[PDB]
Amino acid sequence: NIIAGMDLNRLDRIAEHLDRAYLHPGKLAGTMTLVARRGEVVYCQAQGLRDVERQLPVERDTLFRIYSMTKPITSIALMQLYEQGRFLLDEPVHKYIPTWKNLRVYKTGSHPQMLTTAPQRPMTIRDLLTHQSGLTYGFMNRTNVDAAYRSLKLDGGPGHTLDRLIDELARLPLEFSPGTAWNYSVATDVCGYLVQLLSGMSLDDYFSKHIFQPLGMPDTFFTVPAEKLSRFAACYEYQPGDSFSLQDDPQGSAFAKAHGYLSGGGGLVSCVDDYYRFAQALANGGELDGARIIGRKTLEFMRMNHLPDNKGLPDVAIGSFSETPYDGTGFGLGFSVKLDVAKSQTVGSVGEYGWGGMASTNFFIDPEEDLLMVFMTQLIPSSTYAVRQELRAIINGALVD
Amino acid sequence: NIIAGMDLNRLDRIAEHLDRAYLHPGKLAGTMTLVARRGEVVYCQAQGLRDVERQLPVERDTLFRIYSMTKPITSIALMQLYEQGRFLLDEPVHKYIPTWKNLRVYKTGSHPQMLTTAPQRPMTIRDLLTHQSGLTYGFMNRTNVDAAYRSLKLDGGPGHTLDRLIDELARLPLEFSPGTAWNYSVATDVCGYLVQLLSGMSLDDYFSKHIFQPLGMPDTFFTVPAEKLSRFAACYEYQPGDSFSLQDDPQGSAFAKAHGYLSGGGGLVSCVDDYYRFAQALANGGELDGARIIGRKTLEFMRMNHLPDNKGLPDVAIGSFSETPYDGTGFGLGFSVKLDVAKSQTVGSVGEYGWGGMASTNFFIDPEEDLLMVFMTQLIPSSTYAVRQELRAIINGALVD
Amino acid sequence: SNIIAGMDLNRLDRIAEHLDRAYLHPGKLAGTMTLVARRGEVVYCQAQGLRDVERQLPVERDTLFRIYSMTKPITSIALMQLYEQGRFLLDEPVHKYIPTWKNLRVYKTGSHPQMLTTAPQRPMTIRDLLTHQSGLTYGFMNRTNVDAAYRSLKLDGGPGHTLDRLIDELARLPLEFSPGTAWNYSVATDVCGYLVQLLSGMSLDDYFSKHIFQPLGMPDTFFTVPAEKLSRFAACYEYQPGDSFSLQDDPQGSAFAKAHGYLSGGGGLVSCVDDYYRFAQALANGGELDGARIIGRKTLEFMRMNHLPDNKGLPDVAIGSFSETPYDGTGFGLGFSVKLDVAKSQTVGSVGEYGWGGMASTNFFIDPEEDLLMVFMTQLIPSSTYAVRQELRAIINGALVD
Amino acid sequence: SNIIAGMDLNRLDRIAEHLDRAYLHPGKLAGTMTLVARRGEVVYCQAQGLRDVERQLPVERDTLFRIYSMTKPITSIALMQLYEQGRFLLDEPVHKYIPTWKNLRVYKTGSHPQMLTTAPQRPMTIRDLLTHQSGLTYGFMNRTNVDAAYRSLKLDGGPGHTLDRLIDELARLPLEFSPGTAWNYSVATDVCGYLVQLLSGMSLDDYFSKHIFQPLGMPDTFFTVPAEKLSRFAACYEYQPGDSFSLQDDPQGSAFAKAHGYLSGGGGLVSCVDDYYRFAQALANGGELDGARIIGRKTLEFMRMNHLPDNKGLPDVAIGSFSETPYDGTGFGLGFSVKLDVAKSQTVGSVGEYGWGGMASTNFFIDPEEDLLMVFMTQLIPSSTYAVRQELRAIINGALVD
Amino acid sequence: YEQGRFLLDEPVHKYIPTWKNLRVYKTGSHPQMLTTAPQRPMTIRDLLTHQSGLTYGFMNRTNVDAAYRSLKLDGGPGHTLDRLIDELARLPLEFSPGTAWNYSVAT
Ligand SMILES: *[PH](O)(CCCCCC)OC
Ligand SMILES: *[PH](O)(CCCCCC)OC
Ligand SMILES: *[PH](O)(CCCCCC)OC
Ligand SMILES: *[PH](O)(CCCCCC)OC
Repeated sequence: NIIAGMDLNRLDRIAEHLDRAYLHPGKLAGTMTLVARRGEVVYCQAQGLRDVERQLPVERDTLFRIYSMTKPITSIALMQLYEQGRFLLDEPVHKYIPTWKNLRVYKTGSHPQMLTTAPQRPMTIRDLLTHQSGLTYGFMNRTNVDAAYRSLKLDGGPGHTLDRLIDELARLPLEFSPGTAWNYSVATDVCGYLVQLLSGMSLDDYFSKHIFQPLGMPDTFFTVPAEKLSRFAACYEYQPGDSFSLQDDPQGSAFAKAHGYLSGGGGLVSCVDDYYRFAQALANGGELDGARIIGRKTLEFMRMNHLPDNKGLPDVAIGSFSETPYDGTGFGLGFSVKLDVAKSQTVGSVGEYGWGGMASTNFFIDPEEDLLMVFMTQLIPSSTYAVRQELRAIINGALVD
Repeated sequence: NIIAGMDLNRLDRIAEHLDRAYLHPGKLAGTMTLVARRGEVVYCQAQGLRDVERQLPVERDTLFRIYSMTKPITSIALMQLYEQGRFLLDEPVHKYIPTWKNLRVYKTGSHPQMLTTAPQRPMTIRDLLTHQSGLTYGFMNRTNVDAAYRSLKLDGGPGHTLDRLIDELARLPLEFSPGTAWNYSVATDVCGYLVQLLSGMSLDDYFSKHIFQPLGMPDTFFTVPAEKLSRFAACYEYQPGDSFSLQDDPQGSAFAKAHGYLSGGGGLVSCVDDYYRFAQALANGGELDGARIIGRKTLEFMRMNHLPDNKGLPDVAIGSFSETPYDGTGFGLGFSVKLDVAKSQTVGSVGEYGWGGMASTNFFIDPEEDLLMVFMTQLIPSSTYAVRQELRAIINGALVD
Repeated sequence: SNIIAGMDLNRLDRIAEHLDRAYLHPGKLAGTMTLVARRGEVVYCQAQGLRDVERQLPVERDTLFRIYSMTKPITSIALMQLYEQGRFLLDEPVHKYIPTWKNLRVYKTGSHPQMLTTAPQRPMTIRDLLTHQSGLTYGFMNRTNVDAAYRSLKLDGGPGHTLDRLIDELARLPLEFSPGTAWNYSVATDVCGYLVQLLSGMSLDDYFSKHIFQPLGMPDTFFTVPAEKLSRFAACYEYQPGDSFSLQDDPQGSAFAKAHGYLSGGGGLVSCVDDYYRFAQALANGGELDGARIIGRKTLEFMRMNHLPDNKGLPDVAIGSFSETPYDGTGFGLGFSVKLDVAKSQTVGSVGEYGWGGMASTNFFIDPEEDLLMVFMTQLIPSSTYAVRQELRAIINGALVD
Repeated sequence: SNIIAGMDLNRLDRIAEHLDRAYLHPGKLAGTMTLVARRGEVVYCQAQGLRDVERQLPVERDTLFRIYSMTKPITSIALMQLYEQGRFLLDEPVHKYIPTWKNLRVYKTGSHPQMLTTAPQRPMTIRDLLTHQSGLTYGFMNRTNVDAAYRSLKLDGGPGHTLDRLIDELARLPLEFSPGTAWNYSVATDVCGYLVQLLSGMSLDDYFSKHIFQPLGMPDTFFTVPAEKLSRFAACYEYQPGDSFSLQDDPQGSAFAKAHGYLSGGGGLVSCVDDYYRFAQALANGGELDGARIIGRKTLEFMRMNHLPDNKGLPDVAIGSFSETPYDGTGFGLGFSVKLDVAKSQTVGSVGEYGWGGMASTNFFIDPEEDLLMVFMTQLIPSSTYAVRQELRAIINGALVD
Repeated sequence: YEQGRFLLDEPVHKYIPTWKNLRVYKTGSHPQMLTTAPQRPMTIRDLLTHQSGLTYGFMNRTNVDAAYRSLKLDGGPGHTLDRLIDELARLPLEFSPGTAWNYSVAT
């Protein structure tokens, strides 16, 4: 039983695996898994519960916090403006954010008496899109700089806005001279701020007009509307013993409020069908059902390794993206990119691109096989289980042409 | 006379060569040689005797000790379970064999007072499939560690079982920190033990159900059944003067008994037609006559060079696989892989994969030319003559398109 | 929507929107002429703003522009036509054809005219001339005592300057470095023009006319603007602080209107978008347009290769301003730049993209992977001022919808 | 417009114009025979000037030429025919077939016959012979005490010389270096010829005739010119100062007209453009011409690969004159040079272009990317004198018009 | 040296002008030896330390010492210092002065 060169009986191992290894033993609440090849959806399965407390099951239309899977959407948004001539990647950020002209590199000291050295060159927009800015994230919990992000709540918090992020970051140091290393950052939240600066629109309006309406994604937003809140999943966090506990109730969630923070880095709620339509648009070279969000050639450029000398993340990453899963994987303008299949120790193709969210949401596009996967669950953090590698083994196992 | 772009008159040089250089001068007892291209068998020749003492000739259906040619079959078996999500290659072995958690690297001393250092990282399943474990073989005869394997008879002997191997190896050191070198090992025997752990079946039953029955291989087994023992060849060993002497009588062979040792590394008896069906299945991307043993993509992954930085065996091998014949040849998940044709000093194609047995059995698959060869003889050891390189010269010489 | 040769014409309209919003309305450029072609079809052609601000005259399709250093690919084609006839080899020493140059030496120290020199490791070759690895320089570089000597002798141009004077003066000057060991943009292409003359027996304007302009149907390309075409000749502007510009060359009163006796293979030509399009399209086709062949397919493929050592980019070998970030991942062949690494260049495009530019902000490229090309004309010195040629690449590559 | 197989025949006429203007009229060469083929079709064939100046005899299509070192590809094919029959392996030691060579040692110091030696890291292999990494040399190298010993023993050729004498004398001489660690052009191909004899049971002239010349229809290729064909045999000339030449070998009373006992796999053959064309075309086709097969398609593909370590060019490994600029970006396989990097070579052509030359300025190449080939015949020693083979490449590649 | 008559870093060709254009051996047999330019001229310090690039006939290693032997520059019938200096002016050096050491007629 074969569609688009995929054995559907082999794809049934996905549901068998998620039941046996995660759902029955109580490691995940529930899952939504979609696989497509050559434009055809060949697998779509909801399993377990979206809300354990209320015994509500996962459905095709269940809404999920996709978190950092927001970043590819923000990256597409900014590259739409690149295609209109609005900026160049090698332009300094301080051309658009002049208060950032004299950013300096951390040397020593605690906030707010941090001493700094001059950088070799100013931060560029390419540095923002590739996380080579020298910016960081509060949750990194490694350096005095991310300690300053936490005391100023730059990851989010009451009264946080993009305007406050840009203003606070102007008076903070960088982990390193821009371009000389890689560190996962609020840089994509800054990219969102640049979409606003250049388009004249707030980020929710830019996304709606130039991405969600054209692709037919009616269930993707920064704020879950009151009338759709019944469909919104609960979020769970890891507990010792391979268990989980309630982390966010859908009723009385900050995702249900219009607080003033539009996070290009982690803000969006979506569903498997909406993210599938985004992913399929990219797999097609930027077009779905006569709507174009990006040029074929612009997207090809975003999918290239933009790290120096075709290095992988572990050759440049100062932190946790140094670890064995990211071996043979580079980074472009908002996507990871597989460079070396054997080195990654995971079956796949050179050029496989995608990203993930910290609640264990994942997607990839294999341009060699014209194959893609969207996986939705709500378990923080994504570092907990290697479910996204097991799914790659089963899905690549189902190719039979 | 040309079939599948091969001149059959040029292929007749095989039989002329094996007669002139080996059979008439009494260097080999007998040979069975098969060549196929694009799904079509273009050469099949039995020559000389399977049993010199009893004057019995080699026939198409003659049974041969294929030894280390068992390893690709064991590798396919374990990768079938990879495709079901049952493990990941970068997982530690001690996750499945917990007694192995505190394995350490040899420093100095004789068994049983060997001193050890901490390894930089624990052994992984990828390390087992690629012989980068730090495990070894008794017959290596190079180090105090392989001396301990010999005094404990871990290569085989009276009362030996997979359960005993895993138990003894838990109290022995490694030649080196896992991943940091290559050394041919009992690792594939351990892979067989993991097929058992994960499937719930003994290895002979897993092979029968998931490989031999589907491919139509009724003459491949760990134990030769009583009613087929008439077809079983004698095994010969090298003697000075380019001669040979009886090493194993087929009547009263340990291969005719069900002793308790199922060797994923060296145990199987087979015939040219059965191994042809396995080889042709691989050449086709894992399918023969509607039966699938492995996914096309999973097999493509096993055929890649899994050595660090695309190095050849001589750049990482601590032992005999360091020598000139293995120049320009890497190693994947149970197969050698040609990297550089000129450097190997042997005609062929980049990507040529296969392996050999210590009784001078050999097979290869050239994925560039869709060409393959199965060669059967019984002369220990395989290091004696370069017959497998002469056959490559003749076979590649017969391509006429 | 409206698609020609796999290009969305609505997406290509962003070119005109961009040049208006970013350059013309704010008064950074006087006027622009932009042409884009793919698979032999012109898919974009737009004049905007003024060719002469003082006289309120608009840019038209037929407006004539100082293309300057975009002369160099034409001179390079001319010399490679003679390579195809067996007249020289690239690894031959220049002094075989210019014997007075046999004892050229490398700058060590001193001011003109008491410059001390060292022996070069090897003599200058013709390949060194075509790739700017000669060790020659330009007066306008303003970096070294050697380019100071070029300026005091007016070797970039000036009253009574001829190719014969350049070759004679260069014989008594030192090189910035031992030939082949570095890259420095130079009068080398002016010397290439002198070699076209030596080998063909013709003056450069006659060689270009007979062997390139007549065959390709380029009637509006010349070293001297004829009296009867001077109405069509654009003014040249130079940058002023505040992202402004001032008159640099009045068309009526221009040295480009006189036959002053310097035929510059490096910077001399005046042309128009249609003439340079026909040259560019000929190259994109492998050296042929409408049955006329200016170069062999294979000879051109050879000119488009990276001729720098060890497949290095300009910043790994360039001693000067071509060291800077825009030329990262870009090499150099026989008269063209060549893109090596798209990500490294930080600009969308294809490996193999070739072309060059003029110091008045004229630019052209040919993408052989996409069979795409662009000719961009404006008159604003210097071209280092604005990154307009990168913005145009972003918009044009953005319009591909295959 | 004459176009055959994507080649402009008007552009190919530049060959004859060039050889007249640059070589024949000025008296640098006596005469030339030039053939060019593409996709199986001969597109150029021109005799020019004289085969014998003293007797005023012109060059004809059927003129016989000393092809010298262009013998080596034929000897290489002969030995690889036996590789295909399983008779040897490339990584086997030579001393397995020539046991007297087991204790060969590397030159340290001293003059013949009191040369001191060191142990080699490994014994010489057959791959070392086919790639000139043996450590053997040639008398005419005139660089080392070892080639001085070759000259005093006349191992390049001389009265009473035979292959049997070469193998016997070489057993008592040292190597320039430990086998595999460098490249030096050598008598190694003469030794390959000796191995064709050892393995086949036939003398080399009989092996060539039966297994190469008869099958391909090459009736005018031999070690000895038969009496009835001596009228067709060209004179050989050597360079004289002033770009002139002098008689080096009279065809009447030539050693090439005698059956002396020396069958040179390295330099012995006389042939003609048509015979060498048939050999070249057989190789361009993958080892087959008009139903006759001399070598397997795959075996030939293996001979055309770079067999130097780490994909190095000749200048990265060559101890001698093949270190110089013309061999930049060129490697070496089993009897052929192989182009690696077109730009680096400074000569138009394709990656994979293979061929070789003779010391009397005979040359051939096969471009497998363009399915193009050339055979060029003249008699002017030495081939290092003029760059005619690079000029011909420029004109021939210039004639591609698809 | 102590009387101020020369300095060690002075070129030899200051005192032996025929030696100004000495060149380094590349290839060939005497008397048709091809040569390359040296990086710097031979100095008196090079003579006193055997870093000249000169050699001795008896070395029996190179084509250059073969030329010394056929010209009997180590000694023999009619040999004088005047003949050594005259013959050495027309011979190549084993290497560019200063870049190696080779025991020689330098003394
Ligand atoms: P992403 O899911 C991080 C985005 C949101 C973090 C703010 C608390 O990382 C993979
Ligand atoms: P294989 O044939 C080794 C098989 C196990 C032998 C144990 C004595 O090695 C190439
Ligand atoms: P080109 O436009 C240099 C032309 C010569 C100018 C001499 C005054 O440089 C990019
Ligand atoms: P070949 O033509 C060398 C032939 C041997 C010459 C014997 C003196 O070298 C390119």
